[PDB]
Amino acid sequence: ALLRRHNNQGDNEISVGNLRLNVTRRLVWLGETALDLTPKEYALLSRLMMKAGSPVHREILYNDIYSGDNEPATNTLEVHIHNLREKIGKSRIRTVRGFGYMLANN
DNA sequence: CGCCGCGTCAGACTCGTAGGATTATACGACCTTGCTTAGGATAATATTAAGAAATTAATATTTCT
Repeated sequence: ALLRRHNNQGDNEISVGNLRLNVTRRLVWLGETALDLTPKEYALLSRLMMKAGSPVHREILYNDIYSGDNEPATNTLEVHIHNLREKIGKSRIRTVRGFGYMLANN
């Protein structure tokens, strides 16, 4: 409840185009079908959709999926975004060099 | 021999300490210089595939216990 009221502005459903995300139920809906999303990809997608339209920093994402203790040594955020874009479509997740990524609303 | 009159130069020491020197001022015209636009060609350079394989972290047996 807390997380939802603060970040998702109180709403239980994020509606961006054909993407619909129930953050409380952990459910992602491409159009009307359901998607099998790994934990990490779910976290990334959650964050991008909550801050709809506005690019999120790379470091914000890196913290958001990676617990302080287990921090890897190589390219992971990029691969996770790649698979998120493969399961969702290259159009949704636009790349903003230097300052992370952005989910397009328009 | 015994002045004698010219410059001449540092004169003890610790604390803080405001205002300070006018006059009267030509136009072009090259020529150069010292800094700014600008316009693409590359060159880094940040990211994206990709896959593949390698753990590796979970899922689901099944065998003990």
